[PDB]
Amino acid sequence: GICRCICGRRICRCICGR
Repeated sequence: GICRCICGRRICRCICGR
């Protein structure tokens, strides 16, 4: 239900688990 947008400079990864 929630996402975690992990970003560095401009690349990001939005991991959505629950």
